[PDB]
Amino acid sequence: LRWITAGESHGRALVAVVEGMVAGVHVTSADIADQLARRRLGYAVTVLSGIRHGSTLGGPIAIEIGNTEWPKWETVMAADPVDPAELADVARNAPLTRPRPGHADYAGMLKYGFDDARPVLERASARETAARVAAGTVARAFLRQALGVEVLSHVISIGASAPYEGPPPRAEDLPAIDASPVRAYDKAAEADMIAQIEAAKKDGDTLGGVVEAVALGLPVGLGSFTSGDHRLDSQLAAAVMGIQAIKGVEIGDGFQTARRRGSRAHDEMYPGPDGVVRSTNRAGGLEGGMTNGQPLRVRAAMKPISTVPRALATVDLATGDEAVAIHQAVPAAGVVVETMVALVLARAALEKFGGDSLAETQRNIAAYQRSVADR
Amino acid sequence: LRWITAGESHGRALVAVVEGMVAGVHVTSADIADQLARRRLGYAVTVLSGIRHGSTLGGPIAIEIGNTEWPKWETVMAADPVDPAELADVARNAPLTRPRPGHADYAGMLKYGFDDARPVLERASARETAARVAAGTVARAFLRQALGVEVLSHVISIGASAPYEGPPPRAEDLPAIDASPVRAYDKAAEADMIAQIEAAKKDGDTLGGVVEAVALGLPVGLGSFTSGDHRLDSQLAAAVMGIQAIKGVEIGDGFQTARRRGSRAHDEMYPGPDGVVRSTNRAGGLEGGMTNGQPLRVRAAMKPISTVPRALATVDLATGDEAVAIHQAVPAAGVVVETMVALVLARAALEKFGGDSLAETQRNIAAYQRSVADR
Amino acid sequence: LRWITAGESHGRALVAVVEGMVAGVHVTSADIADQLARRRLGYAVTVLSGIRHGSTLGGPIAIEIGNTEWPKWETVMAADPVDPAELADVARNAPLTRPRPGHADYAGMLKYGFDDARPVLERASARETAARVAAGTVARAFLRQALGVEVLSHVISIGASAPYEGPPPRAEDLPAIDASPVRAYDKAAEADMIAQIEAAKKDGDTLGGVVEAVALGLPVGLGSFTSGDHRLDSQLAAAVMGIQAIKGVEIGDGFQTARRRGSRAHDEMYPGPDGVVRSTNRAGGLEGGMTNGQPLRVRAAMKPISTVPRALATVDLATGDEAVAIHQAVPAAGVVVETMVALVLARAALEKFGGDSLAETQRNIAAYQRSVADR
Amino acid sequence: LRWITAGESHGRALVAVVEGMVAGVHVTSADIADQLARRRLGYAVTVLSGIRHGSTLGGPIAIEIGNTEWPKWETVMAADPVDPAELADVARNAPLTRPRPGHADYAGMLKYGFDDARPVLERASARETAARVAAGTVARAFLRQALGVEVLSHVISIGASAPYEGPPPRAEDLPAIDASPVRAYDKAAEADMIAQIEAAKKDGDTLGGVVEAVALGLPVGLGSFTSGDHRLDSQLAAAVMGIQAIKGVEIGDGFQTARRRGSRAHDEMYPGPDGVVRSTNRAGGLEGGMTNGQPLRVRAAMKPISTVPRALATVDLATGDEAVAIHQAVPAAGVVVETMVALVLARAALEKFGGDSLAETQRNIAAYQRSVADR
Repeated sequence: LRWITAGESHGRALVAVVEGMVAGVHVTSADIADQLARRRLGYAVTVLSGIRHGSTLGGPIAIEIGNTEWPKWETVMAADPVDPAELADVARNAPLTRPRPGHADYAGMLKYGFDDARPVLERASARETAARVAAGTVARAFLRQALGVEVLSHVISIGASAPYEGPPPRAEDLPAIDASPVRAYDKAAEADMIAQIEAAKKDGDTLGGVVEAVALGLPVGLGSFTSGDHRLDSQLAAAVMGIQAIKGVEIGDGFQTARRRGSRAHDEMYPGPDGVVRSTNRAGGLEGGMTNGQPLRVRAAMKPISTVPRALATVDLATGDEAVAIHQAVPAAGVVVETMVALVLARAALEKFGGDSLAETQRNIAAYQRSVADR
Repeated sequence: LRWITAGESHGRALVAVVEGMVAGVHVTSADIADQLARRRLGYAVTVLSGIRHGSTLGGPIAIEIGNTEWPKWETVMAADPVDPAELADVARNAPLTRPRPGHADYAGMLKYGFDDARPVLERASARETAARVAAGTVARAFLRQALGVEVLSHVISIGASAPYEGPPPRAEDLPAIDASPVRAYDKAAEADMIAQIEAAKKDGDTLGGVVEAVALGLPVGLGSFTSGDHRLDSQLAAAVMGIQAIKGVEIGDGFQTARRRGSRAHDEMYPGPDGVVRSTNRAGGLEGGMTNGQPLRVRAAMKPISTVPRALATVDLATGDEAVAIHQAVPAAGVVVETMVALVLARAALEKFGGDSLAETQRNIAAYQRSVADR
Repeated sequence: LRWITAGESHGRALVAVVEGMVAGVHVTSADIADQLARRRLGYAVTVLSGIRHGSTLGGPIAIEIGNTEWPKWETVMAADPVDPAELADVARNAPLTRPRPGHADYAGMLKYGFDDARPVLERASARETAARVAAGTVARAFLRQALGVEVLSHVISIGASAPYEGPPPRAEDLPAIDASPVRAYDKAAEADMIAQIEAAKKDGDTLGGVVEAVALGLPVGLGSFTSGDHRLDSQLAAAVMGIQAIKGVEIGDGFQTARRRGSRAHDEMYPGPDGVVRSTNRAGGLEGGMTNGQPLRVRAAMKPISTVPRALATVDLATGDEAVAIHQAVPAAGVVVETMVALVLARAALEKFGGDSLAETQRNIAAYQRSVADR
Repeated sequence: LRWITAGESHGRALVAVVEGMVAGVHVTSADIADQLARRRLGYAVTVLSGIRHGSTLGGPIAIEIGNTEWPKWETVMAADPVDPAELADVARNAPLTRPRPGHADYAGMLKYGFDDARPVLERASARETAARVAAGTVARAFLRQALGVEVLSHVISIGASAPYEGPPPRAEDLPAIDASPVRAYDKAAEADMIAQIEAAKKDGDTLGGVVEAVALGLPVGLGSFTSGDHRLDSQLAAAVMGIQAIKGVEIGDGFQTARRRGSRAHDEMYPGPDGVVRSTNRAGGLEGGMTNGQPLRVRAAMKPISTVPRALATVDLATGDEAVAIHQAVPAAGVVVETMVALVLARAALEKFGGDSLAETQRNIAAYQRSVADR
């Protein structure tokens, strides 16, 4: 499994391409739209290729997401050349030479030899995550139909709220979570987070937060211990840290595990009727690079990403003079993290179970499951 | 740049291979040995290929690290078949059927259809990190000679100690850090950590901790904002999360950034004589996926990895009965994290500056630096 | 540099994506259209992302090519589900169960568990090569602007014609070649090929042939001898053999080299004013995996790809009974081979010279060239 | 599946590493030695990791091949620095500044900024193919045990001999082939080739030739039609063209197919008791990028690789003056081609059938085979 996104924030459209998905997975334009809608939660889809009659074909799946604001940008972001005199009269084509702290602006301009930040922010912008969730929808359809696996998210903290550290939600809690204005699972934590936002809004300030993706129903043995790169945690870490504004990733109890003693840090195993059973999940469902059957828990730390008006000092690269950054989402981050987790899980599953069609993959899964049971 | 490790913990030797390194980098067997020694800090090298007269050749560099304990294992871990009757009399060839919680044992056995955990732990074991640091030594020689970049580490916390949150060390502080029994930079933090260890030792328990790699002297613009996978933070996250026992990774102030307001979360920029200058480094030297010139800071959370005697319940997979796990390092984790950081930085540098020889790469670096200055 | 194509032959559109191209390369929708036109030689483009005002941005370039016949196929090749009763009345949705010999039909159906060949031929079809040449246009713009490199093709033989073995064309011969109905460089060879086609047409039969891509102006040292995969010939071979209907690839004099004696097989070197000079090019501009500065010559053998009416016996997979294959281009193959060659050359150039913008890459090229001259 | 080779021709040893091979494949140091012996046909192995008691472990397999001539080279090819005064007295450390035509010498020196060709030829040398066949032995053990697939080779032509175009050999013909001084299958062709060699030897000249690898017993559907890179022919082409001295690759009847009419170019299908049956194999067992069940045939054109004494003019790069190249194998090429074919087939099989152990892979294979039969 591979995935690619393309598109500028104010270009004509975004494109998501996924290659390597088995034929026979049921996914539709509506499913993609539903997931794009979930991305819009918190306080135009065209399938071009790879799917026929709601079922994947096995070839590359290309998904286009149109930008509604395109008529406003079709000259400033035109693909082809445009008379530079006609363009000099266009206010919105003014160059951006004041990099926002915390953004790709400054490093991107220097890296690519740009003197206008526009090409950098157009591509760096988190609007790109919409293309990711289009791709992620294919992965999650596969995960559900092949493995009975569900993926979801909930917000652990926003701003200075007290982190919810109770049990993670199951799939049936998703409607309640999605109806929450902060996509919180816990009512007390919800109230605390809403309060933090209210105070930040009034102060005209911005907040980041912590988000936890949960994947349920995974078989034992996805990922591997054979090298650093094959470890599922390594894979998960790359996929979620690569999301815009993410500054930290944890598996399970993460950094808090590093503060516990070995006697209380791990998940002990006990005899059960249908295999080994654990009573805690501090590992977050990954041990030694592989899924252990427990719920997968991955946490992502998002920094405040909205630029706070007239608060951040910067430099005008055109002049060398002082300036202030001019401005241009935790629950939605949760949704994007779901997507990223889904993509990697799906890739890991195809790696272990192979197959070119869903039925074949399903056969291999069943047979692996039977063999584990016959142990 | 690519790197591969091979070797079982009790096999004849470990092998590290790095491919894609430019010719003309000065690295020697002694340098590799020095770095392997640093890995042994905390409370036989043969270069087979790719280096000639202390200078890289451009082809694959293969580095062998011999296992001193091999004569004890040369039958149990023999490559070739061995009479199963002769082997049944060998005590140390007894099968391991009681997976340690927190380790690859259980998931690995199920994944590969093993009924003895030996093949799993032999490869999963953190002894493998010795092969990594062999490979890492080539990367850091390159980083130093091509970019004047230095990489180091210090321990932030061990067990329940109070995290050192003062300034990171510079390269000249490395001797003092390496002489510390806990590789601490800060004396007060050092004392606190030693205390935590002393109490854990007496209790017969084990500790994890937090470690911070620091890379200094990086040019602006390594990594990219163009997609998730090209983000340097994504790359860093994969490389360090893939290290044994690591459950969390942060860039800069990490999870704490997610608890701050946007007005206080970022690093403001100011005019300077030789380019833009910042007064804080909350970003940890990465913004929007790229190096900004500030010190690179990456943090890794290590779980306690030593199995605590007769404390952890498990299952005997042979019988289905209850059992207890039988047993088989924070400052050293710091050293391994250095290695991983070095490897990715080196890869990112070769990606941007290209070249087949060090001189060529150095030319390209100089010219990129000149162009940035002429802005 | 990476490239991806997506699209079914009768889907709404094709998509080409190229990732890793430096910013600042001048390419336009018109240039892509021109190259798509050349593909149509022999006896609707929308740039969605990655290019602004005729200049590459550095991010992923997505190029859409619309299918004009889409209204006819928008139900049979609909992405979303369609009432199976409404579909059963549609003649053109009849299933294809008689695999054509020489095509992906049979193996594809078995591989993916299809009982209709439609999903296989839709993706396998050489219509996909249109997406390739869209991507190839970006590479060749880069090659021209960064390296002064030109890529072209001419046909060596069609059917049983006598292979033209005279000198390859230069770039100024391209108009004459493109005006030839068989894209021949040599007039005598041209007449012979036209004759072979005329006789085949009259016999109601089909022809394959041999095609030679030529790349001019390459620097010494693209590709490498360090391993099999880094050899440029290896790379070239993969890219052109992967083209539909190609059964053979040669570099330079290819299979004929294997029939010569060592004394007459190679290209001897002689002193020249601006470096070493050769008087023959039997190697086809590659030696030991790298460009030697001579014209690059790559040859591809295309099998007859059009199914000959009622001539080819096959099986009806639905019944197990005998059947005949029902039917569903050498100069155009030449054009596609150009594309493939361009893509790999561009990737190899970016590998050696690095850079994130064209100017930077150009600096590195100049400096490498100066260093070679100062030898 | 991935493979890496490392080693210089006169270094201490060669290393082959293969990663991604399933656990439970029976391969031994003896098997590797046997295959290294076959490579030595025509007119010290240590397994360091990844194999235990003659059975693969699932981790990276590292195989060391010692160089017997090492004591002669241990100063000239020393890894570590050596007094340059002590080295200046060593005759065999004299620099090589006269590139051989047809070799990596000239392009390699320029590419890496070397003024001595020694580092180039040490790595470029076909001695490296010994590391490949070590790796190839693991793949072929897997192919045999998982799929009942056998791989072999025979020589089609050497020098100006008349190409043997009769039927390819089966596995039982391998002893007779390996006993032939030119590894010919056909007695008449054998005599012709021996004659060509005799005449070349007497003339003090060198020969290249054509070689054909044959793989038998493949399932339908390895490789794919979904994109250029997934085509098995593309993969095969890269792997064999990347072999030293190979200038051409064909699948099946290759370039001759391009000279036939469509009515006679392909392999017609007929009804059979256990699936579809063909009476010709012009395709060489690949159609539309995938295996069709027929014998896989791949042909490689090897140029004469031995430098003919005082016959080839070149330049002394030290002076700019004329010079002559000073000197430093078709049946063995056949053996190496076998290896390369085996590696890719094995990778393609693991891609389709997945699995982490041989038993699991075998289950998936059986079930795929059953499903095809139940069609």
